[PDB]
Amino acid sequence: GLQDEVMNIKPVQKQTRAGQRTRFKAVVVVGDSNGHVGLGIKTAKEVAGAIRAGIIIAKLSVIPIRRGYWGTNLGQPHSLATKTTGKCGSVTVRLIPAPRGSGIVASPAVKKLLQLAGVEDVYTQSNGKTRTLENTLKAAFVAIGNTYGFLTPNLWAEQPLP
RNA sequence: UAUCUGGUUGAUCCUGCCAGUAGUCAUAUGCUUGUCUCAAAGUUAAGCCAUGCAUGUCUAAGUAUAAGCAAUUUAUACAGU
Repeated sequence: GLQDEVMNIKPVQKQTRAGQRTRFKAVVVVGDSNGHVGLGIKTAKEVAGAIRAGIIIAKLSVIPIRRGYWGTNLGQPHSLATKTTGKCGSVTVRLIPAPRGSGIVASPAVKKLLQLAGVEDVYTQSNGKTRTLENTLKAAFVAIGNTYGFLTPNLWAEQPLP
């Protein structure tokens, strides 16, 4: 089921005549919890506009992930596949699958990517600068997925000819 | 298996130093001061030290205080070898 969960805003000050106006740069993470996530950021005048702008554009940039059973475990049960590192600016996000019962251990940016992907038991690490709007979230989205980042290892054999 | 924030700007992103968040100490100081168990308690002048105490024990190593000889002390059923 599609869950919209809001991360944060910054109040973006623009200098204009007589005084400043505001604009809001909103971050909303979409996900299914079965095995899809969604990245969306856009701006607007008000907070009420910016949230809706981040909601809709996240449903374009939908990423499948290999988690869960189809029949047999084609995705890893309640965890990520392998480990993946990924840079995006002066920012790195690193990942590791955990055993079951651990729960979702992560930074508050990457946490709502993982739980809305359905990924329960993981440890998650960032290093360096953490710039939450842009860099860590972009880095985590290119690290977590199937189209980006992870491969399972079944699809690795399916793609060549046996 | 490792999550950073604030301060150089009109604003932004880097570089970079500083300040703060944590855990710890034979502890010390301000303040308040109600208990217990366990553990610890001169880091400075290996500086100068009063007084009392920290090193003794055996008579089971011997003559063997009879036979013979001064004085004093202790023990007993009687000898007290």
